[PDB]
Amino acid sequence: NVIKMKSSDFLEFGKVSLAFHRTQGLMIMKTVYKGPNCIEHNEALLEEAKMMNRLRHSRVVKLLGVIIEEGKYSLVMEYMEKGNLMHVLKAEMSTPLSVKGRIILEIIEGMAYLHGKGVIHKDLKPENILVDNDFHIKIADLGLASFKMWSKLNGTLYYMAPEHLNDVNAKPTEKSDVYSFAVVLWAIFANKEPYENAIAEQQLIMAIKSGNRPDVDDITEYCPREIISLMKLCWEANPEARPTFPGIEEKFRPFYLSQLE
Ligand SMILES: C[C@H](NC(=O)c1ccc(C#N)n1C)c1c(F)cccc1Cl
Repeated sequence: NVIKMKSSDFLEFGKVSLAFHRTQGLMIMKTVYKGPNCIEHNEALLEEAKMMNRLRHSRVVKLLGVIIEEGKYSLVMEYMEKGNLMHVLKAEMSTPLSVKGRIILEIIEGMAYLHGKGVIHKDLKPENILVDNDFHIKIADLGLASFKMWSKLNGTLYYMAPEHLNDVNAKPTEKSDVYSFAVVLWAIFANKEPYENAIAEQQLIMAIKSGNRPDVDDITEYCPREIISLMKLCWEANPEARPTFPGIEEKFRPFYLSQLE
């Protein structure tokens, strides 16, 4: 079961607050609701939390607790000191090849874990890749794409597979996440968002659906050839042409090991 937490256990998407738990220290509280009583929801919510709490691995964030109070509902998640991946890439300092390589490996590990549990992320992107004080990463579902009830209770398209652009009814598959990961590889080397010279959303969506992809040229820092190859394979228009995360890991780990570790 999930840990039940109380708002009075604390000191000083949704209302996101760095909160100091009076016993366990710094955590992140995502208060998803404040308003009229709605106890009818409760059961479901609790259940959902438990389900989502079974997803435990070094490379995914932990649900530390839930607050289920009269008209106040909160998810409490571990605190990731360095914030999201894009924030980390965009700070004054910098990162060796080896470290960006490790970040990629840890992303692969996390996604392989989720897929091994039968869980499709659906919204993998740098905002959902959080970084600890030691530059190790954990994948998160901050937009609550998989927490259906908490989402109900309660938006870049740059990393979304083209089969979902202008088709919201198509079901996502593991390959949806593999595409997202390809654009993440790009962003890790460009240190910024793709498509900066797109005309506008409509035309850009149509261009991506017709095969346009992030500009490999706008990567001006060094990116290993096999990571360029990898991102191009993972963003193939045909989802069937994209590899699985196990296939990805079984190529990437020894490359990281033989050239980057
Ligand atoms: C295991 C991880 N859990 C959280 O992302 C999570 C835990 C606590 C909170 C909050 N708030 N989140 C978003 C998680 C899921 F549960 C479901 C789908 C993807 C991922 Cl990465």
